[PDB]
This record gives sequence, structure tokens and C-alpha cells, in this order.
Amino acid sequence: ASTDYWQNWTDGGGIVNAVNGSGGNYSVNWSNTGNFVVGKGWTTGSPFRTINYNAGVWAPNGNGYLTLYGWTRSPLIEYYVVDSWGTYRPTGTYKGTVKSDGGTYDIYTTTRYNAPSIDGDRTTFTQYWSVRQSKRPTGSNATITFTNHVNAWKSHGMNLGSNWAYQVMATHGYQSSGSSNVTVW
Ligand SMILES: *[C@H]1OC[C@@H](O[C@@H]2OC[C@@H](O)[C@H](O)[C@H]2O)[C@H](O)[C@H]1F
Repeated sequence: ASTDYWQNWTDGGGIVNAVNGSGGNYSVNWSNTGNFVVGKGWTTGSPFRTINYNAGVWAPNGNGYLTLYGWTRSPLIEYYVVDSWGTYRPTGTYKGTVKSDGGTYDIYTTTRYNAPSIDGDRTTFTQYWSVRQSKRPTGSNATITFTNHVNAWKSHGMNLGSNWAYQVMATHGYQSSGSSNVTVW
């Protein structure tokens, strides 16, 4: 499907060269960054969405995640389905596991303090995570059946807000360098 949304945010640290490519294709080259997130996907997230992607290039040198990435409001929640990463596997408060799309993912919560959110400025908000137990190989057509994650999260008291914001397959980085090329559909 057409992705109707382009996410390209940087806190301004270092270099984030983000290319909005043809169709659902994008690429990022980044160097010595602060926080950034770049992705393609949908203006309005859905708990029923099934995301296809193929990361033609997945080459982080440092902390970068290849991840479904989205927000809700009411309440304000930042959520992730992490399929691969760089030198740092994201973790937090272990809640359980979920099997989806051929992988086993650990379910985590964490909380961010005084940090930017989709509202801009700085707040405290909750983060919900499914994180693959080992890196998904890249270069093939992969699927993230998101309802499997939403249902598993609910079973652990992790309920998303009712106001859906954007929902993208992203490259998410913090204080690192790398290159990625991802097609989303
Ligand atoms: C989740 O990832 C990075 C950052 O998210 C951004 O916040 C600012 C907003 O305008 C963008 O749309 C977000 O991607 C957040 O602090 C972090 F915890």
C-alpha cells in the first residue's frame, strides 16, 4: 500500500541526511547524531495494520533501531516493535513475550522523563516495546502483524490511547552513525 506519511525528525545534533524516496522507499545516512527518527508509514496509526517492509540496507555503527514506531494520545504513548538494532538492544521492565511473524519478542515498558514527545516541548510519558530476542535478518520482505503486539500488550495492562497519531517503519538513532535504506508498504 501507499504510505501517506513521511517522518523526519532530528533534535539537531550532527548530520541526518534523510531522503524521501519513491513510493514507500527511504534512506538515511547519519553521523555523530543526537536523537532522531526517520520513517515511512501512515498519518493515522491503526491497531489492525499489517506493515510490510524490506530493509535493503541496515548498517548502524552504534545505537540505531529498525523499528515500527508510533504514538497515541489520551494517553500519550510512544510504542515500538523493534526487529533489529545496532550495538544496543533496547530493554526495560520485562512483561512477557509474544510470538509474531516468525520471531519471538520480549515485551517491555519504560518511562521517559523530561523528553520531547510528538507535542514538542518536554514531558514524562510511557513507552511500550516489543523487542525481537535476536535481530531479524534484513534484505528480505518482512511483515509486522501489529494486532498480535497490541493484543499481547493489552494482556499485560499495556493499553494504547484512543487518539491515534502517525505509525511508521522507522530508523531511530541516538548518538551514533550509520546508513539505512528501507522500503515500506
Ligand atoms: C521517542 O523517539 C525520539 C523522540 O521522538 C520525537 O519527539 C518529538 C516529535 O516531534 C517527534 O514526532 C518524535 O519522533 C522521543 O523523545 C523518544 F522518546
